[PDB]
Amino acid sequence: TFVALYDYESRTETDLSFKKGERLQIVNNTEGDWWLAHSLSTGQTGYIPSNYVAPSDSIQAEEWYFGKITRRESERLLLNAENPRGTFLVRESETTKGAYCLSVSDFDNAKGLNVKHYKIRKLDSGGFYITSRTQFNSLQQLVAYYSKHADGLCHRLTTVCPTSKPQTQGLAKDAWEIPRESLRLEVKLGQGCFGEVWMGTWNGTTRVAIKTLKPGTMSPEAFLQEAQVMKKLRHEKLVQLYAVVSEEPIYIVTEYMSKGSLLDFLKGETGKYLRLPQLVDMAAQIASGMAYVERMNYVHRDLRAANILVGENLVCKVADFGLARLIEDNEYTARQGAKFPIKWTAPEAALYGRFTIKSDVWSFGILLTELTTKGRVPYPGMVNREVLDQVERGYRMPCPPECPESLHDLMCQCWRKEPEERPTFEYLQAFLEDYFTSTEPQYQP
Ligand SMILES: CN1CCN(CCOc2cc(OC3CCOCC3)c3c(Nc4c(Cl)ccc5c4OCO5)ncnc3c2)CC1
Repeated sequence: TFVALYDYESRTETDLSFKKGERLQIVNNTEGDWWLAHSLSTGQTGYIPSNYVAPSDSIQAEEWYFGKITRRESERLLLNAENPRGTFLVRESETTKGAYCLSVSDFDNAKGLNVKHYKIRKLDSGGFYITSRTQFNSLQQLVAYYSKHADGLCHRLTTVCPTSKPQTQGLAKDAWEIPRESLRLEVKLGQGCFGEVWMGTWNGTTRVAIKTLKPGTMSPEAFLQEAQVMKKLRHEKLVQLYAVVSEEPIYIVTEYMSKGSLLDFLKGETGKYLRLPQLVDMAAQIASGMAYVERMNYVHRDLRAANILVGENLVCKVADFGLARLIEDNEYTARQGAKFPIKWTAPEAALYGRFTIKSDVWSFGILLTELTTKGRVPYPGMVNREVLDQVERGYRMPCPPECPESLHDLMCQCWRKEPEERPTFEYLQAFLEDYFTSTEPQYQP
């Protein structure tokens, strides 16, 4: 049997609903993303997302086993407001292959909410331990023991760390080019010069975001070819493309992001108590999504805070990738006109049409100024039509008010004249993740 790691609500007539813990037989796995299953509980059958289950009695079956997750992402989850002391998970060690880590929430009246991390090593004779004093035959035995007594841990293990349900791969088995009629538009989220964004529902059952493009914006044929590329991009910090309607008017169907654009989140009451550590953390997430783009040898072309979306736990994801290259508007193609974001655009890209990952790095630097200013527009003195002239003769925005110079200096590296001397997104992600350096020990005794 397999076991469900999460609840799943049926979206179609041929999928299978199930609850966390339900025992499922996989009865056809000659596939990848959607498997045919059989509830051993209800006797109903139907397709399921394979990432929602694990082999019974596998380590992946344990709800506290988070597998391959970075300590930073495990910290984001554990530091959640609603987590008791001793909320925990087990993950793989990043510094020692073959080792694991118990990460545990704590509260200190000096330090507040914090996370402690204990390296679990295996004793070659094959036993698992955090201290040599106390050793176990399995990880599950270890968690059982420390669920009853703290011993040398900051706190007894009380509560399995909660997480959000994974993204399935697609809306449904073989759903990709979908019929227009499968979508209900409900709430208008936005309108730009090329189309609109709506919250809506797919197949009567599934919350999605839907972007429409005005007819004549781009060829459906070029759109469909690019969409195949967009479809291969899977990353925790990139908004997932679910499906497309590829005849005019085109629809782009994606993951719905509950808190909306970063740009609006930064403004007004939502942003009022946002402090530098949080703003830097959001920048590191964005940088991480773009490091994936970079690793994949791809290019965004329209990076800016309005194209970053915010979810639960202050998760930030890069949106809108793939489209800008397709826009057929003559002005936009020539990097001019009221539709084109000259203020985020590297000068070699505006002048020569050289869009690269280094021009995205330029845009990321501009995004940093939006983050450290509660979203004020870049180059406040200037109109679009003066910006390029000025930047070509070496103008750059000064240090924003209240922004520390060391972060301004990072922006300035992003705005180097020579595109190839600009930092990598790999570099930017590390710099930002480690920006606030603790002396403190990564692990413990
Ligand atoms: C006042 N509340 C209204 C609801 N909102 C909850 C979710 O808000 C969004 C907004 C989106 O787009 C906004 C981006 C900036 O301009 C206004 C609309 C979402 C979005 N956009 C999107 C983009 Cl940027 C690019 C391609 C797309 C998209 O949809 C699918 O195809 N995508 C997903 N979820 C969105 C949620 C909170 C505030």
